[PDB]
Amino acid sequence: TRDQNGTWEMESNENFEGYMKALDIDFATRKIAVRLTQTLVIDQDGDNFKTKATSTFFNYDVDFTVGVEFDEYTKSLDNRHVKALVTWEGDVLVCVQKGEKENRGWKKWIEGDKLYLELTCGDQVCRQVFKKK
Repeated sequence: TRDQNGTWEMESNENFEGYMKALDIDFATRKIAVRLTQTLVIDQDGDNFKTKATSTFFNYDVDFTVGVEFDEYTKSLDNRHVKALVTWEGDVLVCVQKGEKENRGWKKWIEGDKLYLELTCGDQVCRQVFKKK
């Protein structure tokens, strides 16, 4: 399904450190972030997404429209300019963030009862699994 609506609670988080290191997130932020449970809130209506990722100490907002390129200033992460585009490849939602970092973006998809989020940067891949609240 393409329906990714809901409140999603983190089950697993594999190689978050490697992904964050590839982004040049500072040491101290990485050490805290890797231990925290994330909650993802996704409001999806047609092509319009409003999403939030939240933890005890960090929060990451991003809204986008599928198929509409948008500039991003990742000021809370690694503080870079990227040109972002989110599109569907089958039932996989694919974000490419064009900029300095190669292979930067993510892929989100539903498999049974779970939401998968694959974060990429450089040679690093982080795989997160969420289940609905």
